[PDB]
Amino acid sequence: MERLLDELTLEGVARYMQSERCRRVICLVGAGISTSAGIPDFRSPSEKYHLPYPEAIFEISYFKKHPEPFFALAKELYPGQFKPTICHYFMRLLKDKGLLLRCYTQNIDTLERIAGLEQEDLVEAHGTFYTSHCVSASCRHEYPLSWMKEKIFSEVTPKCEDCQSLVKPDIVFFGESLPARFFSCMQSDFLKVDLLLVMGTSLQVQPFASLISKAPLSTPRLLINKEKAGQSDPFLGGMDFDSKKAYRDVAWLGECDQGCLALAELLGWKKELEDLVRREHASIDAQS
Ligand SMILES: CC(=O)N[C@@H](CCCCNC(=O)C[C@@H](C)Sc1ccc(Cl)c(Cl)c1)C(=O)N[C@H](C(N)=O)[C@@H](C)O
Ligand SMILES: [Zn+2]
Repeated sequence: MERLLDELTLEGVARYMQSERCRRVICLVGAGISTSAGIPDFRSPSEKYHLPYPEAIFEISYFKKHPEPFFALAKELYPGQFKPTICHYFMRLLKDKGLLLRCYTQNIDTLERIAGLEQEDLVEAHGTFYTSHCVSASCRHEYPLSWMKEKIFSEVTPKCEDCQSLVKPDIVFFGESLPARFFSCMQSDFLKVDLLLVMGTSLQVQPFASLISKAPLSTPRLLINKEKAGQSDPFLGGMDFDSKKAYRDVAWLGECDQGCLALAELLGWKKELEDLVRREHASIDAQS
């Protein structure tokens, strides 16, 4: 066939990546790339906040009237350390190797930035804790994560120093639209992509999940995930890993860290990746 992968395996993807045909990689990532960092999947299975209903703690209208439950939940689930995973540093290596067009992330945990992806490299489709803003439209003072953490830990509701309005993390609450950046980057990036690397997402949250259908028909798509995902739903109506018509989609099933290690090893990057992770982890462990 005219297909770009010589075989539908991780080995086939690595050979394609190091061929002249593969210049621009888009990563699509979800909570599975951060579970080994101790960040919980807010959407996965596994009280004192006295909400009118459970979903209120993540809705924008409620947050603006009663922000204390959200910031109480924030301190409770606040991670004791922000250490990106092997997967995050694999994407930094892609950037270093000149291969990363964009990382679209479902995650709000900031680990992509800590691992060295820059604003231009990222589409934080669901927002982020990395910056926060005064909610007053005429003010919009920006506050960094260090300022917000101090307010959350001292259990003081964060208020703007300029105008005393509430300060909200730049997360997309329910009732808010996705950032315009998501749609503007999608319209351009998918004209240019040679490889989709889908890591740690089961492609269940829309419109993010629809990004896989924006790839050109020839673009190979590798899923690294604990479970197979992204296939067409036999009910509702996609990834085709297993039919006789399959030609470009590959599933590597396991922990995201181990899949990225396996791919890096095939690429000849295992020592580079180990050295990067050990150095960055050491630096984070040594923060004083
Ligand atoms: C306008 C629109 O499209 N919004 C989408 C959802 C977009 C944001 C989803 N953010 C996440 O996943 C991030 C996770 C960490 S959870 C989270 C959520 C809020 C907060 Cl505040 C916090 Cl801290 C954590 C939407 O509602 N999609 C629906 C769906 N079920 O796919 C349906 C309409 O298609
Ligand atoms: Zn303000």
